[PDB]
Amino acid sequence: AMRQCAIYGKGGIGKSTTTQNLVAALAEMGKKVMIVGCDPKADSTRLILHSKAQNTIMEMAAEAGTVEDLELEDVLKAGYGGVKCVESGGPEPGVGCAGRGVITAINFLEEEGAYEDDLDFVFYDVLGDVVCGGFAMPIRENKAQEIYIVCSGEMMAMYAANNISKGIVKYANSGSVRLGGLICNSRNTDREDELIIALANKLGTQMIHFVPRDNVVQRAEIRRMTVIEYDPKAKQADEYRALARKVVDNKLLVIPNPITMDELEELLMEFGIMEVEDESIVGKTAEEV
Amino acid sequence: AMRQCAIYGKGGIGKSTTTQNLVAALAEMGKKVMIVGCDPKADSTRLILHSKAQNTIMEMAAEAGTVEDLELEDVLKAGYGGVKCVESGGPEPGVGCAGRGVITAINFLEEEGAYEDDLDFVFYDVLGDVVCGGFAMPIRENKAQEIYIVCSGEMMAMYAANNISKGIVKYANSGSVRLGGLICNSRNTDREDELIIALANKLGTQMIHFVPRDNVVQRAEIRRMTVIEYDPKAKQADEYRALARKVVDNKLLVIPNPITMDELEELLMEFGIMEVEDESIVGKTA
Ligand code: SF4
Repeated sequence: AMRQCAIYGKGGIGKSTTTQNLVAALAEMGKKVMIVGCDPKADSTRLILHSKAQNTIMEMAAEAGTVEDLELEDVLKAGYGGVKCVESGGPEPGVGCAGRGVITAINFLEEEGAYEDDLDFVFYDVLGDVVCGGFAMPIRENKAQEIYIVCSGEMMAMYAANNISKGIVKYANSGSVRLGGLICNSRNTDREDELIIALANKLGTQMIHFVPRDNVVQRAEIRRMTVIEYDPKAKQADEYRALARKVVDNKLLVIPNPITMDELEELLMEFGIMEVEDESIVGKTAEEV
Repeated sequence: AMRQCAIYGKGGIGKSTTTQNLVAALAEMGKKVMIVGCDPKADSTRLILHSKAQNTIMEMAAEAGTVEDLELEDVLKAGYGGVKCVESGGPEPGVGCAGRGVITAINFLEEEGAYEDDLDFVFYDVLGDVVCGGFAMPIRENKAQEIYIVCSGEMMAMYAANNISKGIVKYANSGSVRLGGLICNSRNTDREDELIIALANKLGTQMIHFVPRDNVVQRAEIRRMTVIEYDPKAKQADEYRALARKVVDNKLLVIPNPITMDELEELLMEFGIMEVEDESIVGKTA
């Protein structure tokens, strides 16, 4: 039926551009999609709308002052490929939980049954810098069944992926939340792909795709658009089509096996990212040794 | 008497390293300091203690049933310069507020009288990727009055400073929590110091110090130590000493003026970070 997915990832590594280019490729495939951005900043839909920034629910839930009031023309703007783009926004720093913007928006959308109105895929675009009750909501309430984690060969990105996995673990029984795989957004780090493949193996999942750096992304980004609509004949455009088809045809939805800090640091060390500590010189000043 | 401070800032920009290096310089300087780490990850004290990972109040609380049994000598360890250290810890990922461990830590350190046993400064090392719940707690409950924000010449690091600054405004009349300045953790970017001086001035504050990048930092860190303890003669040791002195003499404690995204983007464009929006080029790439 309609598939509900979520792309989780640490911020600062192009996750949203990947989510958006991913959904664009899906749209070109003739798939009906909707993006629910769950990022406070709200950049999960600009590339699809060619906008500077989309209006969030929170912002215009402070205009009419009451949670439910905004047919979808002011709140749910459809853009490229028929992809419906929505933004949750977040509350003011210090005003209740920041996941209030998320928890709000779904109910509101389930109230307009936007989920039932001709849809094949829904992708919540969520940040994983903090995996707390607020941001794990889509998972917790069983709102997102297929999770895909965007990460890079870096400590925090991999730490964030492990924590998202822990949160998937926690709810794998109460509902049907499952990890579809890891998406590595290359940051031009050596053995990055092999590091993520390794992490995929350890977590007991798969690195469903390696997204390369290709300046046509930054190029199309400036255009406030995806690499797909920009130049569908770009070599990078094919990487999204590939990822997209693996997502569509993904049978592998697992319950992850998180690793310990040692295992992670272990991984990071054998791939040349983290320095191996020399036990002897620990706590010795530069003059002593 | 004791000054309760907190270093706020987004993750991944070298904040905990800057905090421990500043605290070591303070201790080298003769000051009696306590660091209360508040990052669920718990990495705010290892350089002071030359440790693998300090056991967090949360990990322990989960052991002897609850936080009532916990002993203070098991929670608070002292290291270089006599600096005392504690790690709040945090709940398991996805279960409740990620930053709640602070409430548990503060309440315990309170009952145990930790704050009256010879302390000149307390520094909560708090994350600021989001400013809500347990993260905003030291501000909300008036637990730290002097806030210093670590940031760099990057969009997200700047955005977090602004939201943290927003959090301070919100609790203005709530207590005496004020912003004491921005600390720039250089990322070896062009005109980075200028960029932060620009934002601090826009905020109604000061860039209290620009921390340069320097390999001596990693050389000290690989040994689980601060630059002050590892190489006191280093140029970088003086930088942390300068910061320490200015923080100690700081008198500028204000209620910040949160800028807008457009202003943010203005500083970034203006300083060689973001590019000016071309326009014929938008909407219909080719
Ligand atoms: S649960 Fe998360 S979103 Fe909510 S207040 Fe806590 S840290 Fe913030």
